[PDB]
Amino acid sequence: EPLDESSVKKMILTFEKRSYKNQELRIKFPDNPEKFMESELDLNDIIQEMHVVATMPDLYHLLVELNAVQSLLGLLGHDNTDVSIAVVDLLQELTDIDTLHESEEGAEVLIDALVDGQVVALLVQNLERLDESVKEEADGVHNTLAIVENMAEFRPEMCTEGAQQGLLQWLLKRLKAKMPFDANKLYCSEVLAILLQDNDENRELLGELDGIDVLLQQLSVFKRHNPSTAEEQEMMENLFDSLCSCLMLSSNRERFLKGEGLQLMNLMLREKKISRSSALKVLDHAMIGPEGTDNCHKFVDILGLRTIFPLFMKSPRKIKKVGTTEKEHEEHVCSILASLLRNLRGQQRTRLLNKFTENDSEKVDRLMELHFKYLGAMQVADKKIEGEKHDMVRRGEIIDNDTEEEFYLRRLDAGLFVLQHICYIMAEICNANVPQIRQRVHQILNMRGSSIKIVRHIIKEYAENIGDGRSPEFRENEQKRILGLLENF
Amino acid sequence: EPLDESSVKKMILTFEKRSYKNQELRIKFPDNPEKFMESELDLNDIIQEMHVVATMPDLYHLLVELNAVQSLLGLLGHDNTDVSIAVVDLLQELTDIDTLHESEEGAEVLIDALVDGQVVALLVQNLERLDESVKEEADGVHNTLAIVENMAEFRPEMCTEGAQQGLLQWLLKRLKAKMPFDANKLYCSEVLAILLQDNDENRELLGELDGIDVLLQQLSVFKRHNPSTAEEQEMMENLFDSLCSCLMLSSNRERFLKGEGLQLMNLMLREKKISRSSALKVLDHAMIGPEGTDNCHKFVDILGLRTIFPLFMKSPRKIKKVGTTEKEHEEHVCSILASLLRNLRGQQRTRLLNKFTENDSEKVDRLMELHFKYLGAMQVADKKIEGEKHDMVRRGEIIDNDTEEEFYLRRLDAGLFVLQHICYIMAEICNANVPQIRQRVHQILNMRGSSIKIVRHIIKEYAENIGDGRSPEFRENEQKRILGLLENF
Repeated sequence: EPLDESSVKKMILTFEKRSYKNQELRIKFPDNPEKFMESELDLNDIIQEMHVVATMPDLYHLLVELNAVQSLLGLLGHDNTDVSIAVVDLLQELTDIDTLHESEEGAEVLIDALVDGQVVALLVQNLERLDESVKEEADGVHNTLAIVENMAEFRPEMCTEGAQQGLLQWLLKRLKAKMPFDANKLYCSEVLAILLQDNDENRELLGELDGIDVLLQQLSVFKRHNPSTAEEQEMMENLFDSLCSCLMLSSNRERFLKGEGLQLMNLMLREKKISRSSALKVLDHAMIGPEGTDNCHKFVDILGLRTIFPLFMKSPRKIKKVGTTEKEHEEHVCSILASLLRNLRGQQRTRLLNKFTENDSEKVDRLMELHFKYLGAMQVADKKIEGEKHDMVRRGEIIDNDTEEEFYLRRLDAGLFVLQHICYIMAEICNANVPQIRQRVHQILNMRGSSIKIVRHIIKEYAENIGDGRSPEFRENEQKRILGLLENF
Repeated sequence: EPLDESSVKKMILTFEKRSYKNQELRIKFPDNPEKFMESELDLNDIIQEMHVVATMPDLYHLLVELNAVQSLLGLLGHDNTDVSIAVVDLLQELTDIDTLHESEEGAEVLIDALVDGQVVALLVQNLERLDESVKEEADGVHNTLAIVENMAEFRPEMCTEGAQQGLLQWLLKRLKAKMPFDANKLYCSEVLAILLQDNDENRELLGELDGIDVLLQQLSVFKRHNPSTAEEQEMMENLFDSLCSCLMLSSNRERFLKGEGLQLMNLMLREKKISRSSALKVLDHAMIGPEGTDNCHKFVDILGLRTIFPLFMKSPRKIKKVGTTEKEHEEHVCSILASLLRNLRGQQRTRLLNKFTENDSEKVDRLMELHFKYLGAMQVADKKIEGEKHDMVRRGEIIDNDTEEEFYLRRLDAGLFVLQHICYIMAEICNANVPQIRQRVHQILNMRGSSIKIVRHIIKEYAENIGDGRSPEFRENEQKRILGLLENF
């Protein structure tokens, strides 16, 4: 049973004295013959006892102010890895626990100490030192990643400093490594993902290291045939999540292209199991917005229109065990088109438009089948929200920002994003000067019920939020464009 | 003191027991009443004795393996600044001696230790803490800068890591600070320059922090009137060196343009004393190569042609005490034209060309005056080398790369760069289909001696080296262009 108030103070003092004793025995007998280690074994056992400090109702403030933390890092830079491994292992169990809202006060103080101590850089050096997949050595790398999962997860803002430290560079090394592929390699890609998850610096950085090439090659192997294990799948799927996150950064767009990025995602689509679902999520990303413009053309030049529209006309599977389903697939296809439409110009733009005047514009037919599907949902979803708003008056609950988020998620759940893109697409086709499509769009909207103005309201919403947020100059410049379509339509 | 063997080892051991007794007296009576004061002093005096470790024939290996270094950094993070200031101060002396050769091994061991220890980040944190201009507090910042001078100076590869640490951001803060401006401010700008000196990452970074806006406004104060002191001048001149180093990075170009950077440099040139000389070195930098292209138009749109061509036709000062003179001044004007001619297109390109068909092309006249001037020098310079080459056979000294560097610099000294830019300019004008200029250029080259082919040999040299080097695509695409001129010429 643990119930100690500053008993841990004794624990620290003991740790510090023990470490102190080792340093001077490290100086006394250093030359190649060895008497020191016995000294080492006594001190690491003290760290192991200290391990249980995390379990204690965390008054971590002790650890930092009293310099436990600082000392612990030089341990990370010690000659025998055993004491490094002990420190990392120790360091995992003090960060897994912290997540509990309790002692946010030591966590904040403990976490702060670690980032100022440049924990990742030291950790990375240690990682560098570990080499040979000694089962302890292997476990040590794992626990090193663990730290970063838990640190990252706790204070995410901390990520960028870590990337600079060369963690990213080390991660990319491990993934390229030709060694067979068990859990440690997996866990890299969980961390890689996390590293990039919402962070544009780490995307600038990954890209600057030929890292998109890495990702593509690591995905390339699974191009014709699925993951042998459902553990390796979870990794492939991590490799995507990281590749997509990189695409969101504009400069990776070029680098995606130089790598035969489209060729691959295309191939994965043509050979339709099982990484199909995800490759369509990359494609969409690689074309979205202006920076996508080269890729939008590149896509068409490689018969990307043969690949995509079939998926536009009919979606599967109802249902696959690994879940992509429904609106998820549609949103991806429809976003892909909305990109092509807004971006394409010249010869490839004309090919796109034919595809909309084909089999008597069967694809306009489709678009409208989709339109009404999603509209009905959005309508019904909006009614619910209208009620809750009234209900919120009577209660006297006040609609604030966090109520409006809750409300947003319901509209997205109803396929608001795909509804916008299929209005946008609808509208982009009607300003092409092909009377066929414009007539049909309309012919269908009278038949029945729906106003063309119901659609305009949906564009005006897509447009307001629009690019959120690129430069206002680009925000207000694009928003002009989009509303321009609305006149001729 | 004259002879000391590993006494320094005794010195380290005492330092460590000194830090240790203190940490535990920092834990004993921690609370607001103070009796550790006796303790802090004794350990700090010991650190001070170590100050004399530098003097000793350096076996700095003792300091790193025995963990002197590591411990010192926590001292840097201690609650009384006086112990921090002692640590910086000691560090400065150690690094300064390092400026000397003898401990290549020692520096090599010690420096590594410091950069692994993320010293700048710790140092920056310490700098943040010291705010108040206690003379000791002030002195500490200075010696903190000195570390970076000596560190940077020795192992220059170190800089990018340092910038990341946020030293750059602090420097930018100090420069913008509205306090009057003695030595520490001057020092900052010596360090800034060093930080950017040959390092593209720190230029991406400086720019990323609205830093070019800083620089420009700090230069804007001296726009109409000279620096009061000759110490402040040194700082203005530092502010330029940094601004120019940033401009070598292409992204900074747009940012410079968002700053009224042409307007200001242009003004400084209209009000001809004393920062004129450097303002002309900035313009040149802001226009060189494709990335300049917007600035090249902007320049013409603000009458930059009225400013520059006068300086083209006649130059000063024969000579100013602060020397820009002669070839130095000329290279810059001609580099600026070479840029405008390559870059300008449309309406502004025509104005430029008129300026060359003006007073019977007095400006072509001029160009050829310059041509022959610099050719004479080069010719003479080349003969010398030719001899030196033959003499290097009879000796049996083998011209190698360092001999060819030495040779190169003699050509630059004779004004190779300005010769190239006037041969390019001369050639760029002759492919504009104005028979006047072409005829004259030729009429002057017959009269006398010089072959048009002598010039071609100079383009082929300017072209081979060309952009050295942006990307072998850009390099070979440009080198194509430049030699394209050579046909119709």
